[PDB]
Amino acid sequence: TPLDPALFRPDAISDETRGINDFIIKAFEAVPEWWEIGAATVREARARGEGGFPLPPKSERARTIEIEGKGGHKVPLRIIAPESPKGVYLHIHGGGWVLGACDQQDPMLERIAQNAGLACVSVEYRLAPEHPYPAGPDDCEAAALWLVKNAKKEFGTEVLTIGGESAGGHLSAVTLLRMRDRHGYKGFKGANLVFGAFDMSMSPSQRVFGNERLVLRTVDIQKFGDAFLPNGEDRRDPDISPLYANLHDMPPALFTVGTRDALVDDTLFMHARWIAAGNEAELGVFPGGAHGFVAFPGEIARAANAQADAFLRRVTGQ
Amino acid sequence: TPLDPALFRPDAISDETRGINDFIIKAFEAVPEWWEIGAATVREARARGEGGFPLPPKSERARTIEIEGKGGHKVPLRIIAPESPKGVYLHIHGGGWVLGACDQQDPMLERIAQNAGLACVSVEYRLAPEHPYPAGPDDCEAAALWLVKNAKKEFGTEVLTIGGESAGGHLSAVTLLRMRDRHGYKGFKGANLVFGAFDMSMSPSQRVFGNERLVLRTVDIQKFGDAFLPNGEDRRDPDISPLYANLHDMPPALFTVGTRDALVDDTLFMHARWIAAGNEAELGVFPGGAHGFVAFPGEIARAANAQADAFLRRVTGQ
Repeated sequence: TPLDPALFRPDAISDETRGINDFIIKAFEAVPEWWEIGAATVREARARGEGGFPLPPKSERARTIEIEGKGGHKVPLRIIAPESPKGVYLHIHGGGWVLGACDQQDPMLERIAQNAGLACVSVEYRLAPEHPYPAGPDDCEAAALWLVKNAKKEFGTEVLTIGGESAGGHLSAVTLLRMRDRHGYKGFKGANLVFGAFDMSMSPSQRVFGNERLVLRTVDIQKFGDAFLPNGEDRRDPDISPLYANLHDMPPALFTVGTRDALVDDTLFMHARWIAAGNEAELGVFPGGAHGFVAFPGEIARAANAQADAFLRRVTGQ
Repeated sequence: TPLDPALFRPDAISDETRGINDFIIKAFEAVPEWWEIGAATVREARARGEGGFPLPPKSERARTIEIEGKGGHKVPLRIIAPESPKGVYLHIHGGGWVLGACDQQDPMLERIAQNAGLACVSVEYRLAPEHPYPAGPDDCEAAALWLVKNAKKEFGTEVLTIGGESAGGHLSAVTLLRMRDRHGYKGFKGANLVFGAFDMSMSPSQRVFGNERLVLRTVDIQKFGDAFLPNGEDRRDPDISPLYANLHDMPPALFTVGTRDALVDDTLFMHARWIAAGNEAELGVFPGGAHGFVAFPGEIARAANAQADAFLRRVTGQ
């Protein structure tokens, strides 16, 4: 069982992981906070490669299309695809519903296209605080509906998967439930849910992680959530917190999390409810992993990304 | 692996278990609501085997003592003990903090005394709504302190375990945390947590179970909680909801639950956090089991009780 308590004890963490985490904490002791200087200001700087983590290099083979969003705006979709796709991976980026972009993780999309043979489609959904809930989910639902309708003609295949990191793992679960409830679609083959947020009312580990700046502090969660949900929304509503939804008829899922993530309980709890609803689920727990650990160098990141590639192969008939 | 989705699907439930559950619903439907005829009235009904559960015959070996409680009242303890005990089982009965008694489960105490060789001590704690929080926990804490101090003299051993059902599983966890935090005691060998309640803010499964009267309905959980917590208490406080506490340095635990229990998420979530804190935990999931299923005949009850007996033997060195 992936729920081995030894994985959660200090001696399970490698010296490599400890060192990576220490550098990350010390690096961001001065990175200004977006709620102090402005979300758009932080966004523009990050897109230029200023501040924050390194900006991953973009792929030359990426192409962009636009689809119609609810209310008449355009929702861009970024496509990185092999010659003869074996399926599609609908990817939703993270960033607390406030930051990030569809073009800030091309190496990961290239990895999945190469190692699982999938056409990758990453969604440029609207961001808070400018566009709070339900704008983000509305755009991800529009992308999933577009893919259900157009995947065969665009990619030659109707084998679909979904996934994303942190807020993107949240939005992946919200989208799966909306496709089932609003459209009667239950045909996704798998969900790659990478340290997702599933309880917007704050699970136990979120509340006590504290404010040591290992990627995601308790205060970060609070500020992101307030930007996404500024209007007195019920934070246990199932469209806001998928942990509270009825999870019947969901696809097989892979849940990935590190043991030093404020969102550890979100993954463990969502994994439990996914199984309790009769769905297949795989769990990968990585000792010492920070929130966001899959983007860093080192062994636990490599192993977690390899587990994701193997899962995506398995659910797409490979 | 106990966390197998197949156990949660309808075809895993045996005909025997389905027939048991049908009778159980009809038996509970014949009982008036305690908030409509009085808690005292239902306590009396429950004591005559007319409150849904069967009448449990009392043991001839049982003896009762009284210890000093916080504030001067007396807390009765019911003792069923073999001649040369291998340890002690501190037992805390269930009943939604409102119902039940120390003398309504003698067959279970006799089973543990005989099969695990433990002296059993069952706590007669004060009940809501007349004595709301923290009266019940205060009495369980007093019992545990008395047992640590007096176990060697009374029973010839200092090997201790703790356990209980439903609200009794809640109180067992509350007691373990108080003993660690206030009293420095980390000596319990094991915790037998039988379908416990651990989140008084109501976990997802509690909210959606509904009001078909398979032992414990959503409405029952709501009414029990309000009687126990009538003074505006924060229901995510860690002394009220152990799911929110820091779980370091806890004993090995056995978590038992049936798949048709409103409290299924409480067990799965508490199990997850128990392991995530670096503690040993064992999980038993029983297909089709109602809340309270161990009290009713049939294979799954026998199997679950056998798993508890084996756990208690293991943690006491046998």
